[PDB]
Amino acid sequence: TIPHLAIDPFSLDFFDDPYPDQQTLRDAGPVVYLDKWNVYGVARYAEVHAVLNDPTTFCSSRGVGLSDFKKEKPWRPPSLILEADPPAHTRPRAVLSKVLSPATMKTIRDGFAAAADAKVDELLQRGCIDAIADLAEAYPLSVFPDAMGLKQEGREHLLPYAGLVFNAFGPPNELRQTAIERSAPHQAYVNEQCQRPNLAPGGFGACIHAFTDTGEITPDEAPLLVRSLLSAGLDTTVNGIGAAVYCLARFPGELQRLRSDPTLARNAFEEAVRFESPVQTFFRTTTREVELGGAVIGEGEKVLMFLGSANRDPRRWSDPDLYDITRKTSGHVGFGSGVHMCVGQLVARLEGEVMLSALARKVAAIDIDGPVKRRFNNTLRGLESLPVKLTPA
Ligand code: HEM
Ligand SMILES: CCCc1ccc(C(=O)O)cc1
Ligand SMILES: [Cl-]
Repeated sequence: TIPHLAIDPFSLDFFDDPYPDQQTLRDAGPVVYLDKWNVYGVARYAEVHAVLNDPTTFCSSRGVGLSDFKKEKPWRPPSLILEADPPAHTRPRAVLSKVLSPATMKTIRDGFAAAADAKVDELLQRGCIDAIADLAEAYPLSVFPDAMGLKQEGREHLLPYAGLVFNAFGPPNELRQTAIERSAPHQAYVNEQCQRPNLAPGGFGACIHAFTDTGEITPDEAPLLVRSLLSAGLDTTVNGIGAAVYCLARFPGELQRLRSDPTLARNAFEEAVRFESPVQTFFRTTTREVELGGAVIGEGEKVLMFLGSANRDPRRWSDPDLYDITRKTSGHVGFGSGVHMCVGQLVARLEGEVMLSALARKVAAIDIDGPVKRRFNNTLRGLESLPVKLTPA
C-alpha cells in the first residue's frame, strides 16, 4: 500500500525550506499519495527518471500542472510542445531544436559573452550589488529579449508573464489565483509579440516563423512556438544564474577552484542547476493503470515529480547536499529527461557559462552582505534578493 502524506509541496512553509520534507517524501516510499491535492508523488531519483522517460504511460497533453485538461479548461491555449505528446509533439520539438541548435549557439556566443563581461565590470564599479536584480535578472534581460528579436517597448511584461506561467502549473492556491487575476496585460503583450511582423530579422522568433516554409509547422503554429520561448526562456535562466551565484557566495572554496580553472564554468553552472533545481516540479497524467515502484496507480491520475528532490537523492548522489563544481553532473534531472528534456538547454548553459566565466576571471570574493530574501512561486525556486559585495580580482 501507498503511504498517505499531508505535506503541501506548494505551501509557503515548504518553499521556505523544502529539504526536510523532500527527505520525508523520499523515505516514505517510492510512491506516495499527497492528500492535500489528491495526486501521486515521486521524489526519489529512480522513479522521477522512470516517469520522465515513459511519455506513453505518463503523458503531458492533459497538462504538466495540477489541472487535468480533460477535466478543466487550460488557462491559455495549450503549448504545442510542453503540453503535447508524440507524435504531435515531434515536429514542433524538432523546430525548436533547430532554432536553438548547436550551430545557432555560434551566432550568439560572442555577444552573450561580451554582455556578461560588461555586466560584471559594471557591477564591480559599485562593489555592493543585489545579485538578483542587478545580475541574475539584469543579464538575461540584456541578451535574451534581443536574441528573440523583441522590440524594446513592453519588455517589462516578460518576467511577470513567466511568473504567471510557472505559478499556473500549481494547484489553485493563492499564488495561482492571484497570478491569473493579474494576467490580462501580460498575456496581451506576449501574444502580440508572437506575430511575425513583430519579431526582428535573424532572431529566434523570426527563425521559428521561417520554419513554416518547410512543412514542419504551419504558419498558425509559429506564434504559439514563439510563445513557448517567451514563457520558458527568461525566468528559468534568471533563477539558474541566481542559483549559481548563490552557490558561489555560500561555498567560497568552490569559487576559488573556479577562479583557478575558469574552464570549470560550464560544470559549475550545471552543478548549480542540480543543487538548487530552479525548476522544482512537473506533473504527468497516467494513460493507463500502471505499476510504479511496487505501487499501482490508476488511469487518469496526476503524478507529481520532485525534480529538486531527485537531484538530492542519496540513493543516486554522493554527498548530494554539497555544491561540487567537479561533480559528474550528467544524469541530473534539472533540465528534465527524455523527449521533453529542455529544448533550450544550450541557451541556458551558454548564459550560465559566460556569466560564471566573467566572475571567474574578474572577481576574487563574493560575500553576502545583507538579508537574503526568497521568492515564492508554485514551480520555480529562487531568490528575490541576494545582497553581495563583489571584490575585484
Ligand atoms: C536553467 C534554465 C532552465 C531550466 C532549469 C529549464 C528546465 C526545463 C525542464 C525541467 C523542462 C522539462 C519539462 C517537462 O519535462 O515537462 C524544460 C523544457 C523546456 N524548456 Fe527549459 N529550462 C531552462 C531554460 C530554458 C531556456 C533558456 C529555454 C528557451 C530559450 C527553455 C525552453 C524550454 C522549452 C520550450 C521546453 C519544452 C520542451 C518540450 O516539451 O519538448 N528552457 N525546461
Ligand atoms: C522550465 C520550462 C517550462 C516550460 C516549458 C515550455 C513552456 C511552453 O511551451 O509554453 C512553458 C514553460
Ligand atoms: Cl497566454
